[PDB]
Amino acid sequence: MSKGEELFTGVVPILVELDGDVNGHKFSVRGEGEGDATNGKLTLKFICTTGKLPVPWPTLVTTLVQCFSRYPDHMKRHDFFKSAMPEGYVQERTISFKDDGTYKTRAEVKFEGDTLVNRIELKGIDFKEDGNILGHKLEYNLRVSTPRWERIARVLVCLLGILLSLYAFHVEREHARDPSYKALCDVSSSISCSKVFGSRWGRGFGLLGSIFGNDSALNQPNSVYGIVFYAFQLLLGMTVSAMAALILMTTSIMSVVGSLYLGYILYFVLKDLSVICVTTYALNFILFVLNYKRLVYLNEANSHNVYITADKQKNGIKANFKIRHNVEDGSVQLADHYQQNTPIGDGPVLLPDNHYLSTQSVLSKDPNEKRDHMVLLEFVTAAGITHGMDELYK
Repeated sequence: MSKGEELFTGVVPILVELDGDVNGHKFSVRGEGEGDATNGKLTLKFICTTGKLPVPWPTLVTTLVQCFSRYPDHMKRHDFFKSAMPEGYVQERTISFKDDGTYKTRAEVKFEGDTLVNRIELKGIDFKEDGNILGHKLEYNLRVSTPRWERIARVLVCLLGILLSLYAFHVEREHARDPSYKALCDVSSSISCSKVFGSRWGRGFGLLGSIFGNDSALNQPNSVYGIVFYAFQLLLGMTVSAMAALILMTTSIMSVVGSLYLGYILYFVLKDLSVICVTTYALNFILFVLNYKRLVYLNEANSHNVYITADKQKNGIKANFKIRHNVEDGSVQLADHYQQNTPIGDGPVLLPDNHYLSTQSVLSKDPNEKRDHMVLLEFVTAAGITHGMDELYK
């Protein structure tokens, strides 16, 4: 509902110039690219023109054009950023890092010809020398994720289980051709792989084969279900969703209960030892631990939400939020963001109602690029105000 929104009905080129001074370490960044507000899409490439960057790139994303956010149809009325165009607006921000220094940024975002320009000035103080920032101890992404442990461990445990399932599959496929065949885990009686894999409990867990038949494709050797379990847990573990919580939790419950059941078979009815099956029980225990830890790690206390509220005293807007960067050691670095924006001109702007912007960031690297740089893809949307029931009829 602005006259500046009409300047965003298509693809707009974007220039970004930053001159920063962090505890004496001085640098300058220049990033160029384009933005399509119609889809909230941003495609930018940033380079440090002064050689090496003294800070982790993720700590500058929030600082390096919310006027490219795709607003829903009914929320156009609350799009302050577009309204301040072409004359532009000043965006000021303070970023406080827990147990570390503080950034102060003043940026002017305005139209120069066809180009949307963002000229930034940054000064950071009170940073530690061996800290996470000036120590470059931050991962390269803006993800709301669990640390490198548990992720590496999930993929590791899943792959180990998959390989053990393949080996069990082959052992069973050969005990069916020649019962007299020593697998690497057949050391004697009481300790045999083939005894458990050739058992009635080796196909379909001993059950389900008497309900569909011993010839149906559903009565596969348990190692097939194992492969599917570990592989699916992997593919869904990459994703971070509550749906994933449901799926993985049901599968984990079934895994642990069936593990104790098959172990009961091992110790009691079969009176035999299988270190591979015990290993699988351990793997299952781990996967339950991971699903549980992730369930409690879904706390509120992917994309990040920045909550915009009006600022009438300033004829502008305010925002305040938190970015959570992941440290490689396993800890978390909290950056509290404190933002305020005011138009540069004396023209009329949109004072919005409370809402927020969902921001989805993806960082990458250009392989044929020797300078220090960052490739940034972003998707920003407006939300927090639902379209009301349509009543005006009759």
